Amino acid sequence: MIDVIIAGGGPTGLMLAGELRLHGVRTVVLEKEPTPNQHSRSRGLHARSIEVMDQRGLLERFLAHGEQFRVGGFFAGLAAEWPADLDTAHSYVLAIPQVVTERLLTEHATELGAEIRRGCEVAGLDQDADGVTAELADGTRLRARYLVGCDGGRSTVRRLLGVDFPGEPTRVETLLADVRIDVPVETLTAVVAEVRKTQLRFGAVPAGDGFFRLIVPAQGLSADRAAPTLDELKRCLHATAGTDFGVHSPRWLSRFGDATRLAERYRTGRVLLAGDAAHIHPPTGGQGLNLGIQDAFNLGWKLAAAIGGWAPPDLLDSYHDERHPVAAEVLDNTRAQMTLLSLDPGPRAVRRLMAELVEFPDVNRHLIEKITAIAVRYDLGDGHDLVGRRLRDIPLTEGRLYERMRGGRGLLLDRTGRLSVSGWSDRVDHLADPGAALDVPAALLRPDGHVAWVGEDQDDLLAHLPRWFGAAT
Amino acid sequence: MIDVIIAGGGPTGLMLAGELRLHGVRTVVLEKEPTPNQHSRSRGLHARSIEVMDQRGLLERFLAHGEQFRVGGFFAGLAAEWPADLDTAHSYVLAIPQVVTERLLTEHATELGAEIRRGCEVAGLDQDADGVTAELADGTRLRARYLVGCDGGRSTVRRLLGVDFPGEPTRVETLLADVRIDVPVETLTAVVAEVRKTQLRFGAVPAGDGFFRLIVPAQGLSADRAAPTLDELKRCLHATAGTDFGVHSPRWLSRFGDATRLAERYRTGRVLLAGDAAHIHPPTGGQGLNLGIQDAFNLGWKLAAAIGGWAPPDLLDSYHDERHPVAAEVLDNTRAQMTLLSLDPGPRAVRRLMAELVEFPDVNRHLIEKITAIAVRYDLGDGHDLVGRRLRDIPLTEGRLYERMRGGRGLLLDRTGRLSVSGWSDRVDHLADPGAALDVPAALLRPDGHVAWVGEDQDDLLAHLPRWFGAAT
Ligand SMILES: Cc1cc2nc3c(=O)[nH]c(=O)nc-3n(C[C@H](O)[C@H](O)[C@H](O)COP(=O)(O)OP(=O)(O)OC[C@H]3O[C@@H](n4cnc5c(N)ncnc54)[C@H](O)[C@@H]3O)c2cc1C
Ligand SMILES: Cc1cc2nc3c(=O)[nH]c(=O)nc-3n(C[C@H](O)[C@H](O)[C@H](O)COP(=O)(O)OP(=O)(O)OC[C@H]3O[C@@H](n4cnc5c(N)ncnc54)[C@H](O)[C@@H]3O)c2cc1C
Repeated sequence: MIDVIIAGGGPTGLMLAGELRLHGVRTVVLEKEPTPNQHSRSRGLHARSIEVMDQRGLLERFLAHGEQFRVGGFFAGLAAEWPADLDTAHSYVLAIPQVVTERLLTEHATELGAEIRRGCEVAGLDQDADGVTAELADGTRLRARYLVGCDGGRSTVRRLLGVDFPGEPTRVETLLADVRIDVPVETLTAVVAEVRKTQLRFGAVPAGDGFFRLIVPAQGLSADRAAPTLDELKRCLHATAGTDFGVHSPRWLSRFGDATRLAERYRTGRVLLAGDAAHIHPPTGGQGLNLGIQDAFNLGWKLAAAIGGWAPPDLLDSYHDERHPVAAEVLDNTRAQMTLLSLDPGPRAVRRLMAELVEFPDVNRHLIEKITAIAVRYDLGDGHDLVGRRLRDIPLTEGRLYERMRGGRGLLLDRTGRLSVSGWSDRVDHLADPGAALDVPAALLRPDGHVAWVGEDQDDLLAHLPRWFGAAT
Repeated sequence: MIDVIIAGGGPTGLMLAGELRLHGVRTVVLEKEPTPNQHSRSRGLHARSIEVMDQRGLLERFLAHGEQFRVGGFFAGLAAEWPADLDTAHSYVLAIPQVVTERLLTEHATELGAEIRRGCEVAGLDQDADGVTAELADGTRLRARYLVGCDGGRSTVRRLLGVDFPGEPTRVETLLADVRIDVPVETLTAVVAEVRKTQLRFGAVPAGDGFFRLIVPAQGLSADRAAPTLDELKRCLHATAGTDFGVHSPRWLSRFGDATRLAERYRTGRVLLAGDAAHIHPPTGGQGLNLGIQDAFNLGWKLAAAIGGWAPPDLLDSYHDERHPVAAEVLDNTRAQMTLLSLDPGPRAVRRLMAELVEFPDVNRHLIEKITAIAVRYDLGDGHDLVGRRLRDIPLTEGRLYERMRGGRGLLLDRTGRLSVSGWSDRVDHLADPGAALDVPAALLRPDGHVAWVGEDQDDLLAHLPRWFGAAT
């Protein structure tokens, strides 16, 4: 029997598939497209995702396929420098196109034994006390214990579950086009800089083969929501830039709206949602793929614990509880960034103010910690300030913390010489290293790297172990 | 002959009148209303104005008539605490009603010998190479050397000069009403707090005689711009608060718009503009009266120098040059604050972000330094960071710096034991005090307290003296 079916083999589904396979969960990914999508949305990973890749031994291959940037501009285009003191060992943006990210994640899930089935479109579902059935559009059916809808912003699974998707509708649309041009790049660049004085929803990024990615505001809102024609792209370039640059030969035409919507329940019985299936928002700040990877990283070890039979009874519900608030904050911060890009005089004045404020290092750091997700803190109810936050990478006596996390178990980082995870050692590794560079006596880490407990008293540690790791054996 | 006619005896005109009388300028204020206005707009003075009053020996009487506050909320209502480290010796808001401010300024101008003429409405003007004629609406005429329009936001003088008043039109109107209510104050307070969760353009402030000042958004924009009726106030209270509180017996009804307009030229020959006559904007942050007092404080000693015959040829033009940019920044910051009060979801998201940022002390300080005008810096072209800024009050060996400024002359604060203002001592006092708590060798202060020069070399000091103080005698 299949343990988990994943509907959708985008970055979220593929990441989830890898996390599940770490625990020997039998995982089948049903991806509707017969061949990988060739057009990239995402342009890169942010620090929390880069950390996550390094905790799973994937960072070397991501670095080998991308370029590291430390530049300003990630929060609503607000120019700065990169913050000097961001609290991560991975303080950069990894520019890497989404197609490449999906290739790396695909090759990793496949090598861990996930079964990826392309050309398989989930059309229907049926669940009961014991499992879930997925019905494919070709009439075939698959049974598993759980089903996770990782099937993007127009998720079939979300619709079939009848999960509400409340939020703000699209009010502002933007065109995206991969096109050739008929002006020299220096001419394109000169005009773009003049426009971007005021309209920051505009630009042109070379693909390095003579094509350019043009971003240009739409005129109004479209009834269809269909992709724009070349004719509409030209009208929009004329309106914003005063020229269409002789654009021709499009190889991709797209439109995106600024709606911010969040699934009301991430879990419905044995079916969950993750990634764009659970939340949509503007690309301002480059956050969605990152958010989805982190959804998968939250969910995977929990679902694995439930399949393994040791998950405490509330564990799976803690996926919604922790991740739904996080997405709500991304959605809000993208509403704020879109307002900072508005040409209306009030917003332009607020933008000038924000430009003054981001010269303060605390502000610049705050906005980038927000964007890059390194300061996410779940409410795991304790006082100690580290509890609920992920722990950054730190040097050990030999090596580093993230090197020890590649199995995806919990980890007790113990500097006291005195604690013990006996009873849970099959689920929690004991990293007994007084030399570790972390100024607490000990920290219990969940498999997602978030701190569940900080302290130095064995009895207290025994009290917190079952919450995340179930019963002693 | 009259030296200066001031059109308008509001706070700006009255302050200007006092500054001029310090120098024996013959000053006549033509105020159109026969009796003082009884309704207050302004609720208080900000730190730069409080400093200015203390440099002119008026602070004791302002403090005796007002209440000192150190509370958050002055930038778009963003709750904080008052910033701990604001760079002023006068770190507070002086709550004092505008009527009282005008009384104090009137009694001060009158005691210095300004001639205030109430019931005198400027209707027309005529200037030539030698002077200006003001024509009053009763057909009488007065001649002076200069005329300053201090005649408010619908300035007659600005209109007669044909000075453009460009900017953003009113898009958002607010009602103001001094009314009695028919609910207990605790009920009023409870509803206002519920509304102010989201609508911060709403409130109710007791006058202490059973009347309340109610602030409530208008519905739309009015064609007349006329004062609202009680009926319109009720409609607006119902819409915003769900109740009109039984408001009755209005003693004042007003409406104000959010237009931001700035006179294109502060000076037209022998006629200048100051105060609301030169700029209008929202009351967000409580800045207009303050800005006007500071306009007068910039202009007065300069006009006095021109009347006295020693002003360098560019001096009077430096009023426009210095003060026009300052007003432009107030106008912009009020556009930003109004946006932060908008109920639209984008602005609400930007407001939540700003609420996070103002917890950083640098941000809170930055916004309050902006509001209170203490960080205004004129471009007087040097490098030294103090040049162009006002100098805060500082302790002397005995006493304090602001105690020595009450004559309204320049002031060389010299710690070196070696400098000299000989040649200019009738215009610049030499405060030779190595014990003064200021970490520069010496600072030359203009009569408005702004630093013209910092250094320690007599020859260099001689080079900068004529720019502000004319030729040696
Ligand atoms: C213009 C733009 C730029 C962006 N830039 C960035 C960025 O720089 N950084 C960032 O982090 N994010 C970025 N994003 C957001 C990012 O692209 C998405 O958040 C990311 O694709 C979400 O991945 P996902 O796996 O959840 O969903 P998707 O990538 O949509 O994948 C869903 C998968 O489901 C398959 N599927 C759909 N229906 C079914 C079905 N019924 N059965 C089976 N399979 C199905 C689809 O074929 C697809 O492969 C950007 C978005 C836009 C529009
Ligand atoms: C609701 C509200 C609240 C505010 N709160 C604050 C605050 O807390 N702090 C702050 O600093 N500012 C505040 N302001 C702004 C403040 O009231 C004004 O900036 C201030 O009144 C400007 O003074 P002024 O002397 O330039 O003009 P005004 O006070 O308008 O005075 C102009 C004078 O000119 C006279 N006049 C007009 N035409 C003629 C003519 N032809 N001949 C002769 N005389 C004439 C008028 O009678 C009047 O006395 C607020 C404004 C509003 C609407």
